Amino acid sequence: SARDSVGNTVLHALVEVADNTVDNTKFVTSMYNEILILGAKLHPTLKLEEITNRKGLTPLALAASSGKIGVLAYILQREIHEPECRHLSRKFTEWAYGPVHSSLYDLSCIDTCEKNSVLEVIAYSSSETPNRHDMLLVEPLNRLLQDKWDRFVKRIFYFNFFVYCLYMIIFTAAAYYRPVEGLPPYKLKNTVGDYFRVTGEILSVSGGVYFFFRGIQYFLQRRPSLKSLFVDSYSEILFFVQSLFMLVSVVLYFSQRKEYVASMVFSLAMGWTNMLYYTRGFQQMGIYAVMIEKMILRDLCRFMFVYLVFLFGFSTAVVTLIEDSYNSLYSTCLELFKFTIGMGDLEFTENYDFKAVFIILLLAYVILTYILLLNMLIALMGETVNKIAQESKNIWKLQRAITILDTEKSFLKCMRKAFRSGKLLQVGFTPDGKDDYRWCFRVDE
Amino acid sequence: SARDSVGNTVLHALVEVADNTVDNTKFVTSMYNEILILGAKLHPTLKLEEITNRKGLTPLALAASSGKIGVLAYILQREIHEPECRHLSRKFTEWAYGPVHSSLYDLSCIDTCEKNSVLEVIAYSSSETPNRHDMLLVEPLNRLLQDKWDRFVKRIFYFNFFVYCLYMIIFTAAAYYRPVEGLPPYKLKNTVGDYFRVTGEILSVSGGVYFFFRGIQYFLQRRPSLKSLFVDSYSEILFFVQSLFMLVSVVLYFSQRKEYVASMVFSLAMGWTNMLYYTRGFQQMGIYAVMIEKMILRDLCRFMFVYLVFLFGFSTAVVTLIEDSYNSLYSTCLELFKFTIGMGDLEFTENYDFKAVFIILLLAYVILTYILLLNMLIALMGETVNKIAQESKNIWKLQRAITILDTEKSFLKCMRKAFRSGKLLQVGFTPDGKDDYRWCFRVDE
Amino acid sequence: SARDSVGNTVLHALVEVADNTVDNTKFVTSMYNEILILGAKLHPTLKLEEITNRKGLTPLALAASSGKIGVLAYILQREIHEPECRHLSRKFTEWAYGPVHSSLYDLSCIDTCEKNSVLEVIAYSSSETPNRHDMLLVEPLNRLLQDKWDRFVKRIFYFNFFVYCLYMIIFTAAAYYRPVEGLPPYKLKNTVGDYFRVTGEILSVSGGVYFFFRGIQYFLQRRPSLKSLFVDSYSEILFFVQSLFMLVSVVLYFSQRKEYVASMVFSLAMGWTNMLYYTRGFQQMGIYAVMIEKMILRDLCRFMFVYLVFLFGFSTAVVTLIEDSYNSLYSTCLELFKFTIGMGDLEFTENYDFKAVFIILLLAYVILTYILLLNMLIALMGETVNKIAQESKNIWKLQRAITILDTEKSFLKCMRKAFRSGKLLQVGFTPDGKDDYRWCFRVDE
Amino acid sequence: SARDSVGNTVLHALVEVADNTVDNTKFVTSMYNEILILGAKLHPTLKLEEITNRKGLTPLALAASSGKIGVLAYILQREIHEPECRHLSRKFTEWAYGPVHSSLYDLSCIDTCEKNSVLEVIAYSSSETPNRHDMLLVEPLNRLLQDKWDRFVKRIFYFNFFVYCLYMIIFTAAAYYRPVEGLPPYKLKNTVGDYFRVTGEILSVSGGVYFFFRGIQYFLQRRPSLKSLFVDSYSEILFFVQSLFMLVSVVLYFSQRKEYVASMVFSLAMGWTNMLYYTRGFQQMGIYAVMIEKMILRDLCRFMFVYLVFLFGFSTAVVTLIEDSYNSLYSTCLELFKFTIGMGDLEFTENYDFKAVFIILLLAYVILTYILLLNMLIALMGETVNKIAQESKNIWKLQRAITILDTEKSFLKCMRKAFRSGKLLQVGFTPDGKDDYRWCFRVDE
Ligand SMILES: C=C(C)[C@]12C[C@@H](C)[C@@]34O[C@](Cc5ccccc5)(O[C@@H]1[C@@H]3C=C(COC(=O)Cc1ccc(O)c(OC)c1)C[C@]1(O)C(=O)C(C)=C[C@@H]41)O2
Ligand SMILES: C=C(C)[C@]12C[C@@H](C)[C@@]34O[C@](Cc5ccccc5)(O[C@@H]1[C@@H]3C=C(COC(=O)Cc1ccc(O)c(OC)c1)C[C@]1(O)C(=O)C(C)=C[C@@H]41)O2
Ligand SMILES: C=C(C)[C@]12C[C@@H](C)[C@@]34O[C@](Cc5ccccc5)(O[C@@H]1[C@@H]3C=C(COC(=O)Cc1ccc(O)c(OC)c1)C[C@]1(O)C(=O)C(C)=C[C@@H]41)O2
Ligand SMILES: C=C(C)[C@]12C[C@@H](C)[C@@]34O[C@](Cc5ccccc5)(O[C@@H]1[C@@H]3C=C(COC(=O)Cc1ccc(O)c(OC)c1)C[C@]1(O)C(=O)C(C)=C[C@@H]41)O2
Repeated sequence: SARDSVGNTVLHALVEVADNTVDNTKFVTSMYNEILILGAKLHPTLKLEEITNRKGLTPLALAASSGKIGVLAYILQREIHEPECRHLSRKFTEWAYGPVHSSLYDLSCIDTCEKNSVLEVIAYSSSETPNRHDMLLVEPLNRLLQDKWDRFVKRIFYFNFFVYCLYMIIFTAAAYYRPVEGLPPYKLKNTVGDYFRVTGEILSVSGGVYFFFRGIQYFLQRRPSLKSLFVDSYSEILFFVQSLFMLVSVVLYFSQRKEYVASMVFSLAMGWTNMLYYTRGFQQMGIYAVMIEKMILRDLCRFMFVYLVFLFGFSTAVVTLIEDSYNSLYSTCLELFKFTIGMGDLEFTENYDFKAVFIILLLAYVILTYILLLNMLIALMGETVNKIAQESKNIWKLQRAITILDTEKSFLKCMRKAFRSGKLLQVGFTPDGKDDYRWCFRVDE
Repeated sequence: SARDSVGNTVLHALVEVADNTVDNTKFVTSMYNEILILGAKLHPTLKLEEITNRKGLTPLALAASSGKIGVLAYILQREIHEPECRHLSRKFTEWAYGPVHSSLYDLSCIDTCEKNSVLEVIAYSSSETPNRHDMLLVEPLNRLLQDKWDRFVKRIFYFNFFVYCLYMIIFTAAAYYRPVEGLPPYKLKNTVGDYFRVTGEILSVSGGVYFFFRGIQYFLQRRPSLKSLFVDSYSEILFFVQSLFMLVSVVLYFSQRKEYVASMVFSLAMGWTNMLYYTRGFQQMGIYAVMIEKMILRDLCRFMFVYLVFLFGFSTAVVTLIEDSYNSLYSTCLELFKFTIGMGDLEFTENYDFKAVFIILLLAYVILTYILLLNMLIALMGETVNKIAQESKNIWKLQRAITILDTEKSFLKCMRKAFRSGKLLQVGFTPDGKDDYRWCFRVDE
Repeated sequence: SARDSVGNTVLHALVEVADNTVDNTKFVTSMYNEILILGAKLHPTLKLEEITNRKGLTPLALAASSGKIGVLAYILQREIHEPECRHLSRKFTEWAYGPVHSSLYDLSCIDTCEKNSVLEVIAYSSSETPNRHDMLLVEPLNRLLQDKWDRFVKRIFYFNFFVYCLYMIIFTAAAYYRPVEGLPPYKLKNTVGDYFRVTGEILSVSGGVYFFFRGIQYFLQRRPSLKSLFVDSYSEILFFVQSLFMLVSVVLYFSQRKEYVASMVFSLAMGWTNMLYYTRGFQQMGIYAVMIEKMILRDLCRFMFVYLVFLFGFSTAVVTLIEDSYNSLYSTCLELFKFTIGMGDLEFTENYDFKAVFIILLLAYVILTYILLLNMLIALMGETVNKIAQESKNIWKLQRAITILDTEKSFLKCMRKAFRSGKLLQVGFTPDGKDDYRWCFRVDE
Repeated sequence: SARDSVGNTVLHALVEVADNTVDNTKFVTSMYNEILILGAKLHPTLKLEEITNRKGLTPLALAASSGKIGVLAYILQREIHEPECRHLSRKFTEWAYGPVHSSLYDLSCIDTCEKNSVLEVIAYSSSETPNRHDMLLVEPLNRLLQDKWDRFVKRIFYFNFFVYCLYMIIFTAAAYYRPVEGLPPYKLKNTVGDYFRVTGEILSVSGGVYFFFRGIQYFLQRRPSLKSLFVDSYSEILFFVQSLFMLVSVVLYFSQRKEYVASMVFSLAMGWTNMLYYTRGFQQMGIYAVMIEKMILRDLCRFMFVYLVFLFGFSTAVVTLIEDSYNSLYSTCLELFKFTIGMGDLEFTENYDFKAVFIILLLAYVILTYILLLNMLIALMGETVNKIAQESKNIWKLQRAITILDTEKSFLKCMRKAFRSGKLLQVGFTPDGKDDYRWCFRVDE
């Protein structure tokens, strides 16, 4: 039961030295196996893998968190059937048929840990985990998540998506049929239309408060950092910001400001786009939402900086050039923006001098932006998509895993009765003269 | 002549265990050689391949249907020239020249089977068959398809395409010169122009009925399932829907509804587009038609969901924002759609408050859809084509095979004289003192 | 001097059996060595390589023509320095330094053959020649083409390009300042402007006649076939068609038809775009002209068929739908075309019924063409360009070779004094007691 | 201390014969190591590496300049610990831990050489250097660049970028609020607004003069040639051109010309665009600036030639065709340009005859340019990016290196206190009884 200065034991050290190469994988797995067996023989009373570091991470949890696929895949699929060693086996084989094995896996601290489980550390990783997307392909995790999806989570997720659709329809109806008199709040009339509208407004604000508190719960439970605040937590941030716009709309509504509409429409717009959160977790249709997240966070910042540099530079040049209607910098910025959307006039004003200078500026602007910068954006998108589609293919599973964990955490029964299988003695051997059962889960493959 | 619970013999089991890898192919090949020789020696009177499974599939038909290209390539190119074994040979070599062999192939259950032939099961596969595109490159099948194409089917196909062109020209003329009086049906006038118009309408409806019954015949013969209804049968579904629009147009025409025009134009719009069906089967020009069938079935659903989520979200936000002409959600949806086609005004109304909110909403919509989502679609399509052009290169041949089989099934002569080859005694050895001929087919290659 | 049943020599058989694979290349090389040595020993009086096949091609010319790059590379780089074998060597080494060799090559039947040379057959190939792009990288051919380029051809080519630019400027000026009175021809006034205009017209027609006769000379010398008329001869066809439009313009001008303008502008348009012919042969800028040729001949036919099917189908549907401006099929075709160029109105007429049907037709047309068909075009172009840029990189050199051969064939001095090198005795050994000189060409590489 | 016929030492010859292949790397490395040791044994008093070639380049500086990455990596990472040989080692190992080494590097002639340092030659290369992108990843150079970045250069660079932002804001404000009276210069009024305006103008011209003299200093220090003037020096050329426009604006302003505005706006349009120079050196956002540089220098020339050939040809054809408002060639050129930006009318005039000819010309122009040429540009850009993204990844670091060297060279303190580390005796052994210290630099890696 040795420990290091950080508080971790030797098995954590074996995890850390991993780098997921073939020879490193062989070395680390062999050292893990041998040291664990030796620890069993010297101290059969005390298990090493139960020992956490100062961060409360077991070697399995550290291997999962740090993105070590060789180590995690070894540990989760570690079958030990030797004398005085079976009692630390992670999995077993009941039926040893040729094409198919009826393996049984111990799910201790993989679903329920009460500190942090393998699924929890994988799904709630910091996004720096190099193999988190492929880490769930490890047999017990893949089959466990698929089982939990089909068992109860699929229905709950579809119900939540349906309810969100109802919420957005109600919100859209309540906002669309908003009153057009001045100075809110608006007195209710006894007509049924006002009762339906105010019910819609109340449900809209109720959903806003729900998402607001859900966002707070997420941020408090996760405590993310600014450096990775948007790289992770993107969907939760968008839902939280939607709720923020809803609540600012409520404040302005009861503060007697027309500007409540200014907030409400944004929330409404955000609300509909937030339906893409529910498309993630579908392999067929979730690709676009993941790519939108990735491109907005990664690619849109640099492109928009360059594009705005071009647009502002040429807009300032043009608005300087003209003199007298379009003399504002805003109008010129909009006119130069129109070229991007294929609606630039290319002679939008005569009130100026030096025709050649003006047309040269506009031609250079459209060549640089419309013909060149946009096509360069397309080229970079083509390259990066060609590289990352294979990653999005697994971001599917990763988001489904997050969904499963969130559903288990809520669960709406005030209980954690979400276990799958196991009612009989599992191991058949202990260092003592007893037997143990640790939530055996069967995988036929 | 052992059998299993489904009724299938050991050869079907040898097919099922295949996975088209090199070592597996060698294993199944060797097992086939051993079991066939044993069948010859123990039961020369009993054929193994004639045995069908529960679904009426022979081992050859199962190998073809299940997409086991290695096993099928072995079986169709199986040359046996050993004592007391030649009688099970599938092919022979008459001329053993250096660069070229005059191979001779058996066509039993290749074109005529009376249950289901190799060409029938390959062509009418469920599209999940992993090797359907490349499976027809197996030498006897490729040569059979090319031979039957050049011999009879090429002329018949071009005639059918020409007749369909005549049908669409007649339909276009009859619809274009429709009368403009009220309340159909319209009385035939004695002028020759109206005689031609009514003849064109009659031929148009006649072709509609023809395609309607052809669609019914297809659905009854194939019995497609909902899960694979569109990935297979796409062209037949489109022709059937065209005919459905034509027949609804006829009903509305004789039901005294102007709305018949609404159906007729759709059928017309479908009919010309359905000419792309005839474009498939030409290696050069078919590439778009195939791609269209793919891009609609795979890419359009998800893209249109995301695009409509963005469009509806920002459209309902904008229509909420404006107040007073454009106040309907439909008009705002169209105005925001116009940005996609490069015709968005970006100031299409002044009737609102909070100009900053309105322009921010429109700019965000433009960036999310026009710049990001459309270019993302382009990126994904580029990646997809980069991956799938090599498969389209052969789905050309697959569609030509479907054309050949349909032409043979119709054949319009009240006969089944559609065999490919064979006029000479073939085998040279039987376990009895006789000889056999089984439609010998020559391949000089 | 062995021959086959057709009368071609065994060397021609060795060329024909080649397939440019490594083992085949080694086999044919060894057979060439053996047969050439045997020819030297048995019949030193008569050389094998001089004997032509039935088509009048030598084995070197056949190897070049048929695209057997390994055989040609072997032959042209064949150094033989053995007893009683030097006299048939193709090349030598004067300075055998480590990093560099001063190789010396025989140019027999490389530039001057009087039947067909290696450069002539490579440059004037059928475009199916698999290695024509890389075949000119064989050391003596690449060095000779570069030598001819730098020596005299580059100046002549740039002079011709400059003169063509002058011709097009003159043609543009003469056409731009055409008279606007009725019923040509136009009587000259004594003003200087008319004299300059008629001089420009005379030079324009003179250039037209020049290009007409050059096209005829090309077609007579090459005798291209319809199946490969455009895959080769594309630039010459375009120049010929330009000249045809010019001559039709002349006929209409003197036939008292205003329609001469209709022809002239087409020639003028072609006359400018044909400058891209001179762009080929420059590595930096010749990429676009090559790709325009390739895409028009390969990709534009099928894309335009599919696009016109969509456009015509939906245009006919829409023009059927509307009733009463825009009621012609031409106007509707133009309005639907405008969507492709980002200028579709999407409500271009109110004179119709069934708003939903009309807008559904237009939206479906937009999605099918503007969003899908154009993006599928882009995807296919991306794929094919990713595959063929490496071939364009060398068709640069191929077009330069064609330019060099054309310049030699003209040469503008009434002579053929276009030899590259050699003024000294070359071989040093003959089967007789003499010595020979065969245009030695030196390469320091 | 032997030399060759050029006067360069044997080590320069060893550098020249390198080609960065593995076997060549071993060959040259072994010969270099052995000859250096032999030089130590025979002439320990005189070092070989310090000796320059005719161009003033040491073998290290030549290896860096000529792009021989293997030789440079070996030399910079050359450790010798043998008797009478360790005194010429380039680096040492202080701590020989397993996963990490505390290497110690000698920086002689890496930052300061007084003829040519490694950083100077790499950063100020001619852009033909094949390995300049990856050459800075050699351990001591990468660590030096990162150290100098974090130590003092990062703050100085961000300060300069901030000051340039302030300069452009001041320039934009001064130009935007230019007076609108006639005939400059404009008399200064005593109102505060005009004092701020004239202060902004003075600061704008001051910055222009600063950038003018900085450009002159760059061109004098580098003395670039026309053939590589733009592939290198691109940013410096753009800053110089901005300053030239500013100074021409000053001359016209004091020359009593309104046309000063024509220059000033260009400088303004230049200046904002030149902010992209500062995006290089940030990995995330510097990709677009590098891509735009490469695109403009490589692809834009050929694309614009082909595009302008098409545009001018069809504009001349159309302007010839029309007759009577659009009759100028400029107006027709603009109308045909509008198709490129998605705003072509396709019936912009009726003043012609032969509508079919006019529309055919415009449709052909659209298909050739809008559909084919632009999408061809997209395809080529996609392929280009696919190949060159890996180059841009390191061009980031290369431009950061240029920034570091420029900051050290200017440094604005009248001092050169920009050394990294080293205050103790370094070598520990010399052929004499002495010891030496040469700016020992530590790398823990
Ligand atoms: C906090 C992030 C960074 C974000 C929040 C708002 C402001 C947002 O602008 C962005 C920045 C932006 C602004 C304008 C155009 C593009 C991007 O992108 C998102 C954010 C961008 C989106 C588009 O991305 C999505 O919401 C789709 C989505 C994909 C995957 C998901 O997991 C998801 O979870 C909800 C949502 C939609 C907006 O919320 C929206 O509808 C409005 C009016 C602006 C978009 O900021
Ligand atoms: C049943 C399928 C799914 C389909 C039937 C109709 C409604 C269709 O809309 C689609 C959905 C759609 C609607 C609007 C835009 C794009 C797609 O696509 C096809 C279908 C889509 C097509 C485009 O695809 C093709 O038919 C070309 C084609 C390619 C390959 C083939 O083998 C083929 O066989 C006929 C046809 C044309 C339409 O029939 C048409 O002309 C109209 C007005 C709508 C198109 O539904
Ligand atoms: C004979 C060929 C096939 C061709 C001849 C004419 C009709 C042409 O239309 C085409 C078909 C066409 C029509 C409309 C749009 C695109 C293509 O393409 C070329 C041909 C297409 C071209 C574009 O291709 C080029 O001429 C550039 C070029 C590239 C490489 C070359 O080696 C070259 O040699 C001259 C020319 C320009 C036109 O001649 C032109 O300017 C007009 C008015 C129509 C074009 O027919
Ligand atoms: C000397 C070069 C070749 C150049 C100088 C001027 C004329 C320039 O036109 C170009 C040619 C040109 C003209 C019109 C459209 C595109 C390109 O490109 C640049 C040059 C092109 C650019 C766009 O490229 C950039 O300057 C961004 C940039 C990227 C990377 C950098 O390291 C950088 O350093 C400042 C700048 C902007 C202009 O200076 C500009 O704002 C105007 C009005 C024309 C552009 O000439």
